[PDB]
Amino acid sequence: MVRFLDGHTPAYDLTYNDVFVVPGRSDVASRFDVDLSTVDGSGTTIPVVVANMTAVAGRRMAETVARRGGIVVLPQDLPITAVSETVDFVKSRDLVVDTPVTLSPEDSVSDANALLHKRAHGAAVVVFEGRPIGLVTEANCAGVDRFARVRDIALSDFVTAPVGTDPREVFDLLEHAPIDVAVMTAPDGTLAGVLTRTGAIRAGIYTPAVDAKGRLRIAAAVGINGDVGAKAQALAEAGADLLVIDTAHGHQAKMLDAIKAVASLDLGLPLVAGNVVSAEGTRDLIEAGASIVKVGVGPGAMCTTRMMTGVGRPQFSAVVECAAAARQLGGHVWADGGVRHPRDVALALAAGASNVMIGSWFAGTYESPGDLLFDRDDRPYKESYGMASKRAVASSFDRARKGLFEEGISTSRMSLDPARGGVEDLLDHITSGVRSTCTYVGAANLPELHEKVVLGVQSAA
Amino acid sequence: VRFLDGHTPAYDLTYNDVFVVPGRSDVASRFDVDLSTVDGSGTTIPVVVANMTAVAGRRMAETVARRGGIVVLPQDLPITAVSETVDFVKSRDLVVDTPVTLSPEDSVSDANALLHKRAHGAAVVVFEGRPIGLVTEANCAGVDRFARVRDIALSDFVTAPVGTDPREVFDLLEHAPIDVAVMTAPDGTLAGVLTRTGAIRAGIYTPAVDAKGRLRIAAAVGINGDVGAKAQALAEAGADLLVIDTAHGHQAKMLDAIKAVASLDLGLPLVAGNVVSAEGTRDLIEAGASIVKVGVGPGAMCTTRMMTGVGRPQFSAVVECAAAARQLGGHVWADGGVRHPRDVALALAAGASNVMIGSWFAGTYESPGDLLFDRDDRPYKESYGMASKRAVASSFDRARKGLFEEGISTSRMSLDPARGGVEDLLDHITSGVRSTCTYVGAANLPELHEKVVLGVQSAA
Amino acid sequence: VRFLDGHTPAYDLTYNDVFVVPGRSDVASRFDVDLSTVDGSGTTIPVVVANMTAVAGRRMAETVARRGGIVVLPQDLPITAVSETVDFVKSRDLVVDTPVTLSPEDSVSDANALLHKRAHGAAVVVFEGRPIGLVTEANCAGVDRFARVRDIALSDFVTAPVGTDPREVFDLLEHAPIDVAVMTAPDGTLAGVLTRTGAIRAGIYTPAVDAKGRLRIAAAVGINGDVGAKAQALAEAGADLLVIDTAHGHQAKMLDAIKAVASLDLGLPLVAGNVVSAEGTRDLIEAGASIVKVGVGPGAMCTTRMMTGVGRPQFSAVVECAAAARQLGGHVWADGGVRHPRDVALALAAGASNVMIGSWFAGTYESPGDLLFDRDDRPYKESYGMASKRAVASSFDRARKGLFEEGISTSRMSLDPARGGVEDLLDHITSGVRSTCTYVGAANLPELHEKVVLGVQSAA
Ligand SMILES: Nc1ncnc2c1ncn2[C@@H]1O[C@H](COP(=O)(O)OP(=O)(O)OP(=O)(O)O)[C@@H](O)[C@H]1O
Ligand SMILES: Nc1ncnc2c1ncn2[C@@H]1O[C@H](COP(=O)(O)OP(=O)(O)OP(=O)(O)O)[C@@H](O)[C@H]1O
Ligand SMILES: Nc1ncnc2c1ncn2[C@@H]1O[C@H](COP(=O)(O)OP(=O)(O)OP(=O)(O)O)[C@@H](O)[C@H]1O
Ligand SMILES: O=c1[nH]cnc2c1ncn2[C@@H]1O[C@H](COP(=O)(O)O)[C@@H](O)[C@H]1O
Ligand SMILES: O=c1[nH]cnc2c1ncn2[C@@H]1O[C@H](COP(=O)(O)O)[C@@H](O)[C@H]1O
Ligand SMILES: O=c1[nH]cnc2c1ncn2[C@@H]1O[C@H](COP(=O)(O)O)[C@@H](O)[C@H]1O
Repeated sequence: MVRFLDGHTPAYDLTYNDVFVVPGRSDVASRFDVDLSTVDGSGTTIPVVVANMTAVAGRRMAETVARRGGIVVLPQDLPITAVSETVDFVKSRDLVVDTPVTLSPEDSVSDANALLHKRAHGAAVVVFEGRPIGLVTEANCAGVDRFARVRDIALSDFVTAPVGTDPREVFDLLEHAPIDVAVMTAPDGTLAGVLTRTGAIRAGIYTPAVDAKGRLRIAAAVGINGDVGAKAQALAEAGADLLVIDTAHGHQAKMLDAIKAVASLDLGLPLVAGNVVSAEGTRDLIEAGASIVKVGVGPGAMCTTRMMTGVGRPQFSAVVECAAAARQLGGHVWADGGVRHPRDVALALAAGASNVMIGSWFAGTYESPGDLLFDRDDRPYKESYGMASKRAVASSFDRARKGLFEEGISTSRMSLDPARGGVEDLLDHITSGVRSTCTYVGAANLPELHEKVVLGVQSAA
Repeated sequence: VRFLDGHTPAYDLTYNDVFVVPGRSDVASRFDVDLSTVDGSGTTIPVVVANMTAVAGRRMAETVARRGGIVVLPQDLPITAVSETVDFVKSRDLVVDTPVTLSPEDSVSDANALLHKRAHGAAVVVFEGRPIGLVTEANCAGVDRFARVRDIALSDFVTAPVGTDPREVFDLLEHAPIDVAVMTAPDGTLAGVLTRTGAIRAGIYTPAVDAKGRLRIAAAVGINGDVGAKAQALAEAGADLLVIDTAHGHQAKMLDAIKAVASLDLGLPLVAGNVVSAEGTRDLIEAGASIVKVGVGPGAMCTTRMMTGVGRPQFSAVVECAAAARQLGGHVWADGGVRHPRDVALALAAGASNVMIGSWFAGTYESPGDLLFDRDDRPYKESYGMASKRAVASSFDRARKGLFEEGISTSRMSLDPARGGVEDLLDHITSGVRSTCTYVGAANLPELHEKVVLGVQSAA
Repeated sequence: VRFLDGHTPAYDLTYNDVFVVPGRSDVASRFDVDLSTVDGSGTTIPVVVANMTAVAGRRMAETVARRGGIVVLPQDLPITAVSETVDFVKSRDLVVDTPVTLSPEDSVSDANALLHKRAHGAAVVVFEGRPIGLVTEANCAGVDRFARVRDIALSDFVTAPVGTDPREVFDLLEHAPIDVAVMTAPDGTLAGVLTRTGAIRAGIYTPAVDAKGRLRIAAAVGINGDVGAKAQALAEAGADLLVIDTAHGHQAKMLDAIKAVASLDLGLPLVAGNVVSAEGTRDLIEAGASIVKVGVGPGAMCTTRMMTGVGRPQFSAVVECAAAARQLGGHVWADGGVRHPRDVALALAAGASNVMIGSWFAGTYESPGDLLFDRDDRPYKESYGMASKRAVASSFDRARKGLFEEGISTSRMSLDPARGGVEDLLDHITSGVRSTCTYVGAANLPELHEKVVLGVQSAA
């Protein structure tokens, strides 16, 4: 339960910008003595959930984040065949070794240059008949005819190791390698994946989020139109480890009905529903059958929902109120929206959320589905965009009529960090910060963070 | 500390949030104010230079101590470098400054680069330890940059025996083309320089000195490793004050470190930090600190706050911690976020006994970094943080732990084209604080904290 | 030279006015061309570095001579520095290069600055003459700039004994993370470094060497004072070639100086300049010069032309003077305005035996000036003129003569973010000139001038 400094009782509600954490007496010396695992049934080992947005939640993101202990929620209305293919891909991945970009010897240098940035490894693996035969780097593509063949620029010499080799050993094998990529082989010699020095280190820091079969975790979202029960059962059968019942205004009869319909199917999976920003909405969603309530409605005062409707709530106050209500009912809260810095993750957790959902921030990474773009200053970025009517309740004349008022798709430019270009660099950034918040507070884990935290309010100074 | 009636905000206060209400005053002159501190640091003005490699070099330590401040050498400075730095500072004259020196065989290019390590506007050419000429920036212009210093140096300059009264040196320089007097030892060797402004400052600032009359200096130590052994070595090297420094001072490892150092009975004032709470202040004092350094993420948009959400608005932090320390007979240093003389005055009004300044003083001639110039040819220097040297701590194992460590962030600190030296900043700071006391009716720093009335203002 | 029929313009020609027409060629490969010169300079490529303090330092002299050029030390360099420079250059290895070296106790800040004095991308850390590590620019990033080199140096690096076949060293570096081989003397002390590109260049460029197999170097003298005594001392210090240099070469004081030096019978090639006319070329050769340096105000907008109206378009100047020198068995150096490989090729087509290059080579790592960065953070260095060191020459009287002296003009020469080393410029120049020869059908430089057909183009 949060405590505020004496007298810090503002006549207004609080954003992540309004509050600070006061250090407390601590005997948690090292960041690594903190346990970042969550307690809400999601199965995450770090408190990061990737938002059910097409701009962010693709198969590369789902593999990469779950390996480091987060979970990705697939966007609602992804066709069920594509759900199954995505789940099968993620759940066939190695828990340590990553999936590289692969090239044919007959690919063009131009196509190789474009594909390289789909992963953060800095190299693609040339394969012939399933066997790795070389590496292609960005440097190998410079100053050559963009329609030359990959065969003519690929490097035949690279570090290789059998899949299952200790990450400690792979790390040392790469110490004096020119290219910081080890090509991992299956017993027959075919490609099993890659491991970089930083990937080797991360294996010893992050615990993979895994299902009961030991395969990487993945979640899936459903909107509240149509046959919500049938959609949810299909997602469960496709292999989702967690269902998110998602709508813009969660505190409404159609959402309550949808939760009861999914809960009555007894699918055996944690059920998230949202979004609300009130204790009353939180209670009603839990009593309908959800165990996790997703919290966040127009948290940004200048963002589209607030400027169209006036409707929203400052997110820190929303999470504090909803998490306390959920805690009294045996449930949990996900803080959804507005996260742009590790501070926001730490404050949402201090406020009592069990997990933090991140959307547009993660669009600005190699692993998000969108294409890598470059602005006027040649700086890298990717476009985030909203789910719009896929989060809303719903003749050719009649089609245009209902379509006239629906929300447009807003687009934002999310710059890639030249130093944190991969999502795993953001995860290092986020969890380094949260681990530090825990040491300042005196907390050895996330329950203790929320139990011990002291907060204050600051002015616009 | 007294606020205007009703000024009880539902939030904590930064330096930007508050103002001092003038009071009835009989303190007419700025110079009637006593700026000396009462915390055992020995400073005669309330300025301490932060233990940061970007700021706390030997030129800074000499220059600030002569004007009554003290410089804290950065933690993990190797002990031989500590001894060499202390021996340099403690061999400096109390009035006469150390100039840039040049060999006749140095190049004009090197002379030009070295001139800006001090604020004197002239380097002294020396031969066999004795002054033979002056080099100015104007002497370097329009000359082949690989010409020798001997071919641009001025052989005519004001000289006087070291020990000459600063008033008389001031007058000797009144009609000199170059505002630099070259001071000599009895054997003719260079003893230092004195400018007309340096001579005036000798009459305004009392040097901060040890019991032997030598310039004061302090040294910091982090809480990893053998803190007692490190502190004992710093004491034997001659530090006048020890600073036990860590990002999160309110933790067991810091309490243990204070007790270990205190048990060695080194005979020096012990500073420990950083905290921002009354409880943290009490705990550091009870472990053995006499002075508590206060400041944790005071800037809402700076790295610590944006990484962790952790911190506290610095005026409120200093108010609460100073009051806690004073009940126990201790003191607090206000550490962080100082950018204007107002911040120094407000820290003291809040009850701090001393104010620690870091990045602001990086933008001076005397800081250790190189003088740089931006797109508009304006001078600046980079300040950067101490990072993991303030944090608690196989090649795989090393890279594992190194992954999460705080990176070194850098900021550009512009030099004032009129306050380019740190002593100009000290003039600016102490002129302002003296005026704050005259407005409050205070004749010294205890009276400033006792008599001040403060108010809160809006974002207007 | 032959010009296309009717190409007889009513004006003189710059390097921008002319083009070379391809001829029937059986010179297939650029590597079949012999770029060695025939003027007694001993260069194996037609490049001479100008006698300018902005360019002609010891690192440049070593680096260019190893690739077959020669550097002319600036006039009025003190004879003790001449001797030190000559001794440095003539003790260099003909294949292995001199690296930047560092002490383990140097700062990261100093290491970063020194790295750019060579093009190797790495400095060698030395303790007691022995190499113990390599420092790269990447090693310096993200660490405290006052950390010690010891804490960032890489202890793993490729090493081979001096005398190892360059082709073997090239192979040894194929999978090395750092493209630098540390070459050792028999006792294991540092002898130098070799990179993969340095290994390749050893198979392309023949070092310019004296009869004892040591790298060649030249030295310049102005025409004031005791020219014969100065020339004698330069020869005694070991210069392989002397340059008698003045702004207006066609004058009595220059003729006297050439005769004075010629009469000493020093046994060295003797360059004198500068002139732009057939009459001046004949007079300098008759006075005793073997090589005439050609070039006076070749740029219509540069300082000499804008101050006096005096000069001559350089391509016409070279054509006229080279033809005149050939009638007397002499040679011509094309001095001034070279900015592209085209200019070198056109100078040689015009009949020059060698091409002297100044400010272009200031924008390299190996030039003596410091590496600078412009408003866009792009690397550059400043070239500047020798000014009154090329001119004929009470403190009142000194100021009277000084009032009219030429000021030093300064210009920014940007480094190529790739071709930052002077050897990269030599690759650019000699690749171009070799191509010119293949287009002309010439197997060597005399054939280039004998076979070339030129044309004139308009301003379009
Ligand atoms: N059939 C589909 N209908 C609608 N959206 C889809 C469909 N298939 C995939 N998507 C969406 O396209 C985006 C990219 O999905 P995914 O990463 O699975 O594609 P991919 O082509 O396999 O990826 P990659 O770019 O790595 O080749 C996601 O937003 C996903 O939800
Ligand atoms: N051996 C060392 N290891 C690490 N840091 C050092 C060492 N010696 C000095 N420093 C740091 O380098 C910076 C400059 O130190 P200092 O001014 O004493 O050096 P200096 O070279 O003698 O000075 P100057 O700038 O006048 O030439 C300071 O941050 C200091 O702490
Ligand atoms: N004593 C001197 N007087 C005048 N000019 C000099 C003197 N010594 C060197 N120079 C000039 O200084 C410049 C640099 O010379 P040189 O390269 O020999 O110096 P260095 O200090 O050994 O170089 P570096 O350390 O940068 O490699 C050249 O223009 C050279 O002519
Ligand atoms: O089109 C949209 N409009 C408004 N909110 C949206 C839209 N699409 C997604 N959202 C919400 O915004 C969250 C992501 O917020 P972000 O992390 O600040 O980008 C999602 O998890 C949804 O709750
Ligand atoms: O790397 C760092 N991160 C955060 N705080 C730092 C760092 N280095 C120094 N500090 C603190 O910042 C103070 C200086 O603050 P400044 O005067 O605002 O620059 C120091 O005295 C330390 O308390
Ligand atoms: O100060 C100067 N003014 C004019 N010409 C100069 C000066 N210094 C050197 N020079 C000449 O300019 C040549 C170099 O020309 P650059 O290669 O175009 O820079 C030298 O070799 C000299 O002939």
